[PDB]
Amino acid sequence: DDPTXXQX
Repeated sequence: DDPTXXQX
C-alpha cells in the first residue's frame, strides 16, 4: 500500500 520500494 506504500509505493516506496513496491512494499504494497
